[PDB]
Amino acid sequence: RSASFWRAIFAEFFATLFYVFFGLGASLRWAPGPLHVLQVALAFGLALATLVQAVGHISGAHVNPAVTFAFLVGSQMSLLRAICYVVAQLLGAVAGAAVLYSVTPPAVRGNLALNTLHPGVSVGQATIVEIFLTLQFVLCIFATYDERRNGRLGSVALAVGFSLTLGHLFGMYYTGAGMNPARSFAPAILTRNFTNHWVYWVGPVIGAGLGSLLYDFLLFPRLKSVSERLSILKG
Amino acid sequence: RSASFWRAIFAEFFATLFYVFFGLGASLRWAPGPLHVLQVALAFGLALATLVQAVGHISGAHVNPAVTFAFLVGSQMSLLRAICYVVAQLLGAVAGAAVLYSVTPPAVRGNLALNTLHPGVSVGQATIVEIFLTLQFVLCIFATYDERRNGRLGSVALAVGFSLTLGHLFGMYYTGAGMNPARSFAPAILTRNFTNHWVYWVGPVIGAGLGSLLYDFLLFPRLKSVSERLSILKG
Amino acid sequence: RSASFWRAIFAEFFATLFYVFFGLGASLRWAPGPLHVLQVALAFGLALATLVQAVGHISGAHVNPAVTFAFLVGSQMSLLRAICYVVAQLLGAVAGAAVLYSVTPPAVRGNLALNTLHPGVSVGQATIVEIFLTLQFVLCIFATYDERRNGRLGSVALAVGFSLTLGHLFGMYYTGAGMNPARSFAPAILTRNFTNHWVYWVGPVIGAGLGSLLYDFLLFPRLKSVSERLSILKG
Amino acid sequence: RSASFWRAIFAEFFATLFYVFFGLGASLRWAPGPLHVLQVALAFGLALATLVQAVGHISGAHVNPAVTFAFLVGSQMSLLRAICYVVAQLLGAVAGAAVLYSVTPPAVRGNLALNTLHPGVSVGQATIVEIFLTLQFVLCIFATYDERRNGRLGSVALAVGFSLTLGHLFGMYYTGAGMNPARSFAPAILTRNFTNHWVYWVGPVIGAGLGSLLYDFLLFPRLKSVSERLSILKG
Amino acid sequence: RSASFWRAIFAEFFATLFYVFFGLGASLRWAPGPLHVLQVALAFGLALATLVQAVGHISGAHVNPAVTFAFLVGSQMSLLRAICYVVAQLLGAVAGAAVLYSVTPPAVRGNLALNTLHPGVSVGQATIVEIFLTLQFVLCIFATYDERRNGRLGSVALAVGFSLTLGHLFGMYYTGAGMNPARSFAPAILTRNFTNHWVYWVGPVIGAGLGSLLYDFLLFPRLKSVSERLSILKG
Amino acid sequence: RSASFWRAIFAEFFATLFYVFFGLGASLRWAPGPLHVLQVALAFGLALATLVQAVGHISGAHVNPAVTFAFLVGSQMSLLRAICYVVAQLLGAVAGAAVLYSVTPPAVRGNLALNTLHPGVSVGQATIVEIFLTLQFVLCIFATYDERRNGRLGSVALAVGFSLTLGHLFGMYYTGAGMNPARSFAPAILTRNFTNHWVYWVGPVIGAGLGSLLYDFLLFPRLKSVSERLSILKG
Amino acid sequence: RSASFWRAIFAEFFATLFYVFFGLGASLRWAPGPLHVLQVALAFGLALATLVQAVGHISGAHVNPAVTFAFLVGSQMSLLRAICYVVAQLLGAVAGAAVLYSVTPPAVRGNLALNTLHPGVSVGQATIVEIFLTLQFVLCIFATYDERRNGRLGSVALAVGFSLTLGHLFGMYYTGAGMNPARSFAPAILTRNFTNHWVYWVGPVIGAGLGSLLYDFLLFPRLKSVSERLSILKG
Amino acid sequence: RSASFWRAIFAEFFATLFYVFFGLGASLRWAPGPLHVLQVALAFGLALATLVQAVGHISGAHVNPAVTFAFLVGSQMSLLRAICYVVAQLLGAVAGAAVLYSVTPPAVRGNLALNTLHPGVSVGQATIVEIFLTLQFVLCIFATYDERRNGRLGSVALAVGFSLTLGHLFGMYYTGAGMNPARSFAPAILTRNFTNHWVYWVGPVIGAGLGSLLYDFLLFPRLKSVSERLSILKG
Repeated sequence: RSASFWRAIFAEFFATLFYVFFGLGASLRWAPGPLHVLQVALAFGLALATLVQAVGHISGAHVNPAVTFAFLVGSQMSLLRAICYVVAQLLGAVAGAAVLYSVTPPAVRGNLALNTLHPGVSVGQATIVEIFLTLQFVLCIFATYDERRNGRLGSVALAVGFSLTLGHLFGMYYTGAGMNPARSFAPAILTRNFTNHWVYWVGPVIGAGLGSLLYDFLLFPRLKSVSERLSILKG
Repeated sequence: RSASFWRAIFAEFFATLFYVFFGLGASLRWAPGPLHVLQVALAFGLALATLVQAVGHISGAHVNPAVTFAFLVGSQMSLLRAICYVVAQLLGAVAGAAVLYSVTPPAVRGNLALNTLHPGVSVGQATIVEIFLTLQFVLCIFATYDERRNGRLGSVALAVGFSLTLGHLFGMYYTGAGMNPARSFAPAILTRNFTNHWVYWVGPVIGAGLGSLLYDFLLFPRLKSVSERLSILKG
Repeated sequence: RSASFWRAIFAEFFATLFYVFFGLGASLRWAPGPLHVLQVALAFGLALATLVQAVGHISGAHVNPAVTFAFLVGSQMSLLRAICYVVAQLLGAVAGAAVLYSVTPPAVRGNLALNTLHPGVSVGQATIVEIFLTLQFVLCIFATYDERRNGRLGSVALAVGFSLTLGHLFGMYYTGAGMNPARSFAPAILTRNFTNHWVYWVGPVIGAGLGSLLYDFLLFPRLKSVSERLSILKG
Repeated sequence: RSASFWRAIFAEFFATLFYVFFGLGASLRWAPGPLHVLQVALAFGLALATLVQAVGHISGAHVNPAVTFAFLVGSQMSLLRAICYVVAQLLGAVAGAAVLYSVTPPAVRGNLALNTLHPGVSVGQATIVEIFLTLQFVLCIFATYDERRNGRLGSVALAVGFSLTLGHLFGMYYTGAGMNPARSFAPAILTRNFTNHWVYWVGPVIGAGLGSLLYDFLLFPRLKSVSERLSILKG
Repeated sequence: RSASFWRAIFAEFFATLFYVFFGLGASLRWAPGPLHVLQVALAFGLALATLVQAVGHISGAHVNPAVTFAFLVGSQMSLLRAICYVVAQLLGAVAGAAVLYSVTPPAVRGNLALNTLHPGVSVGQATIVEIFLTLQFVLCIFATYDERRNGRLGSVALAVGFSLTLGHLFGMYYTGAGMNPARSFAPAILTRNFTNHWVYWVGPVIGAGLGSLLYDFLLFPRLKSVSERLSILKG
Repeated sequence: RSASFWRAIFAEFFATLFYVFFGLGASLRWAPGPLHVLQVALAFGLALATLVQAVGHISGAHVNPAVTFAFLVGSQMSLLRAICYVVAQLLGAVAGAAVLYSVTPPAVRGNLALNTLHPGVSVGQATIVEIFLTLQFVLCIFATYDERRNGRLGSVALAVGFSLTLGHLFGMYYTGAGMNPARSFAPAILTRNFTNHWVYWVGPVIGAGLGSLLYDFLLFPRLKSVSERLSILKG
Repeated sequence: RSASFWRAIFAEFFATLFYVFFGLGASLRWAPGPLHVLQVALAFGLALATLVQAVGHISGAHVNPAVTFAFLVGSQMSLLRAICYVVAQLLGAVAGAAVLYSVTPPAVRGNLALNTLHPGVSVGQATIVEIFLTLQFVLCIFATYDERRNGRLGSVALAVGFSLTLGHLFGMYYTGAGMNPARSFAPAILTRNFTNHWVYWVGPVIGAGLGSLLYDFLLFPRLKSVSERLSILKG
Repeated sequence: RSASFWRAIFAEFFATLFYVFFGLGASLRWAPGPLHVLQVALAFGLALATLVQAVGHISGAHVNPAVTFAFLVGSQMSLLRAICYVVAQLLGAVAGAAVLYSVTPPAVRGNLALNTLHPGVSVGQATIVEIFLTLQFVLCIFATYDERRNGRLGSVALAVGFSLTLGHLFGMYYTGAGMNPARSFAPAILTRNFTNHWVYWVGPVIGAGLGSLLYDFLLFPRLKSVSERLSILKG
């Protein structure tokens, strides 16, 4: 029972590793002509849509650092397990960024698709955008998993896939698509470049927390015990 | 039981707010090259597809003003509850349009994607187009929710997502994509500009009403009591 | 019971009318720049994907003339009911083509997206292409509806949507996308132009028949009575 | 019972034949302008998504040679049945490549979309890319079919469709999209051209095997008997 | 002295032959993506700019049938010599169209760039456009050659090159670029297709005549003898 | 001698009429894909380059209202003759705009290419841009005509053509290309729309005057009599 | 006097070296989106236009191997001097191709823009195209230099620039632009690849010879002594 | 005579100011779609082509810092006059960069078109490219002005215009177009950013010096006195 908890860490490590490799790989600058924004955005989404199928089955499939905290603040996971996914995700993000670098040609690779802030957009406007991107994403994942609802949501994994597709397509223009610290983290480190890299952690975390609370405190509450459930933290 | 009815108003307010923010945000003029019509259209659809998952679960997820009336004329909702969603939607539409404005750069924003009538297209042709766009959309949402059918419709929420994708892609060319008063409403007000803005209310409302009746009076009727069901209006 | 059979004819009439209006409308020549082939193809698919949800529930949702015959040759429908859908579809196709014409500007409309044979492609090569396009489409729809399989096919209606997306995207290049007589029929008549218009009827019909037999005589047979089932023709 | 096993070989032959015809047909060089990478990639995916619906129902629907071995190494199939699918797939791949050739015009066809290695990319980098492309694809198909999980995966067939869409979109740039020996095989033979054609067999096979083991030995094991199950090989 | 007159006929035959081969060759349908209108237009211009250098030196370099008449009505050439250039030009146009056909692939060639009238544009609007296109072209060539002006016009041959570039770029949209009967003539005959082909002869001839008179009767007259000069017709 | 002065007015009327017809005609909205800015810009230039050849020979060839004043302030023309060209130009501009309207289809024509101010650009920034555009244009035309310099300027008319090409290409982005009141004037009147239309008169006039003085008072002065030359105003 | 002849060899060596470096450098594969054919074609032309100014002044400026022979067959140069330019050109072509290789990134460079024969085009059709491309080019250069004509040809060097622009733009599609053995030679050798490389030598040489004779034996002969002039060969 | 020397400094100041304003202004990031490389490159060329007409007449028109030194090393100018142009050019470059900044919107402006080194290209490869770009440019300007040659070079100013067009088009890809310190200087200072900014000074200066010597010591020497001419330095 103890070791089984560890496999989930692998699912999260491999899932994120693949997530960063395919999507960040999709960004690679070789589009000067068509607006690859349709492509890159579409790539992150299909990457996430599929990972959810292989990974989520085993355990979670969060992949996104900001999204994991959403579940923790969501009150339904151990504080340690939360920390386990974040480190598995960051390392997973870099493991992927590391390989993508080795495989793509010099002229092809630039900063490995480093989240570049849009000329006109200011730092404050960039944060709010990140706030809303994750809020919708988290709100989508939260409902999708919500057992309470049997209904006919259909491909719950595919549902999440498109939800992310929306965030990136839009996010791509304002803040070079973010809504995920892992995504922003790998390019900066694997290419010694840290600038506004914090707005990316700040918006998604606030967004995730905000988006998480919105589903609970309001939208679709847990008709049981709020104070009692918060015991998961103690194990 | 009384207050619970109010949360649904929030679901509709937040859903529409997000709906207008992401899709209208997608339109922003920065495509002069590729035909963003594929993008913008695709954006409104994924935005709607996802909102249906988070919002619909709690209550409705109509988002579209013309679509809400379809349900009311559809005979299965209180007249007051209908009015509650429309105001929640319009305000939600503006709340989103308001934020999108603050975040996008000056050169980027124009009229915040104001539904501009296509050069050649006349006002009459623009209305019929709006009539058909909503009719198909309403007809799709109506069937999707129709409990009667168990079958294997699959991701009912995703189904609605693509249905709207079709309306906008086509709508984008003739009347700068409409089929939703809320979508048309936010840009006009948040950018003091009212022109043909009525064709947008006129076509979608007629379309919604027409599309709603088509599913009932004909297609797939309610094998119970038509006169008896109309009692929901009285509560 | 007698009149109820007639409503199905309406579902097929409205479904096709909408099918031709949205997809053929999507083709309209105003893309000289991006390769609208991605768009037009994508449009026919979403149009079909959605119609299946509203229409199929009530009855069939074939929409495609060649596809209806597939079911008839498929041995599971009355010969008269088959004829009823074809005429409902052709008229539905024209009803849509008629309205699309009235609404689109002169410069916009050309031949209303008349299936133009590709310069190099010969008449024989154009037929085989049509043969394969419908075969896959019919084979997809046949399995989708096959009750025998409970499984987890998921959104059966959405499944059909993409299947058609494939046919049109490919079909668009060789024979200006066909695989549907109704689609080919409306532009030719609503714009007095008949040329190779037969290859379109010939390939899809052969394809549909061929594709239909493949699923039965081989692939997934009906483990019951082949000779007995053929009694549906007599009613 | 003996002959029934043979029909599965047909499902695999027809499925692959169609798979190569539609996707490879989509690649045909006539895009010099838009970045058909979005198209071609999208085509292979919808082609696979749909085949899974018609073919998988009858038996398997692997289509991909490297993917079939994944199931064999996956320990749950007869060694002979595995060999039966590979030959049915290769022949099916060529049967399709053969027809595509006859139908497309001379100027249109080049090498029938022969997997051309990207200028800068070296042979070693091309292999690793192929390794990761198939690993994710196999891992996706493996989970999708995994009975153990009832859940709400939704359209299991559509899920696989997008998963492949990701591999090709990315694969298209580095190694002209591979992740499938059959896809790489048809163009080389139907156009006497063999170069680096081995990297394609090498990466997908390693990837498939690697991806297969990852799901078992780790991720989601078979809580029964590993040594006992390996008896399927003996029949 | 008699035979020398004949060489001029060759200069005109070869000049036009090359003119139609390069420009019409430039039109060939293989641009679906970028707007080759910039290309095709640019091609006709450089083709004309250069021919003027090799051909004009020997004799004339009119190339354009409508332009030759401009000089004849311009009062400064024998009526027979005028007829000699027209037949040399038409044959030259076809000689070029004939070879272009033999060399370009089947899929490439369509109607050999047959002047296709623009969907919306009516026959009357198409004529006026042709009227203005040639008027400016003729007016440009007339001044360029006008000995009277020594000045510093510079590359008189290059001047004419761009003047034509303007006509075609604009002409390309309304009437698939015309302003030259020879250009319109070759595709129609070398591809049995005659439709509105007369508007092309009608507009350029009227335009040429009109443009010719404008330079004389008004703009820059011949300060000598108008009635006396008209004796060139008699030899 | 008196009537001869009048022909110059015709040269200016026809020149401008053609100038507005070809260039404004080039702008017509049908580019959504490629960046017609290269085209439209290129069109105005070739249009001007050629007019200079036919028109300038007879008299002036200013075409641009702001440019005519440059010559008047340039001290070398009668005040009345200056007024004669401006009215001939404005009427000429409209005469052209009038015909362009009648010939282009409804869907094609919008505002007849009305100088639309760029979203972000403010009114003040739009004026300075106009100031610099005309200054360079005037400075170029001034030198070109400057008899004093024999040298080898080459095609003086072609030189002016490209100079204008630069102004429009750049001008097109900030203020929808202006640098010419006539160009800005025709669309506004022929399509009842006056907005910021003054910035266009203000910048080019200031620019022209400023650019004119720069060549005289500084750059290349008139080594004769400044006070004496100013007598041309008195005739 | 003896050594001075040698400097001309340098002018030809440097001219060609630069010619191949800039134009072939322009081809480099990084355009997948816009149709760089406009670019690449335009590049070879400006490269040639300018070289003619620096190089031609000193001696010749042929640059093109096939073009040099045109002058030799043109009867006006020593047989040895002809051989001197060809070797200076080939070496110059490689010297340039060598440096371009060292400077461009791996992923960027492919075959260094190796003249790739167009899919559909056959070897015979590829030769005729090359025949006509050089004929017009040679005919243009021949007239340009022809002292006999004083006239107002204008920028003789610029005239040649555009003439070549035409050949390459057209040539680019059929035979990946050739009309110059040097251009075809450098990529093949600097990238061990020889295929159809002969059609390139065959067409341009035939074309050059043919084009050369056309200007003499016919067009604009040398009204002096044909047999006497052929003495230049003897010195 | 003393003050007259100063006006030349103004011609150089205004010329460069305009040069940087128009060309750098052309670069502004708003092309993501078409390959503005054709545009930006074309802009710098027309900007230079025209300035040469207004400025060169008065004095020089060098505009390019590296080009001025070419003339100084070219032995035909005072050492002080050389220094006067460089400072007039740098200040002129900034004066232009300063205004361009104030006028373009925030979102539009980025780094004001700061010469960004191409991902793959290394610092050494970037220098050689700069070396060759200026060498050809200087060699072109040198010949153009060379009095010795009367001939028919034509529009000497236009000749220089295209020569630069070539350098920038090519230069744009490798080192974001340089070949001019002034061009590279303005963006770095007006946007506190200095990186590899030296390679730009290093390559153009070496190139200019090298290109200058090539025309003298070899190509077309000065058949007079080399040691005597070097006296200009002393005045």
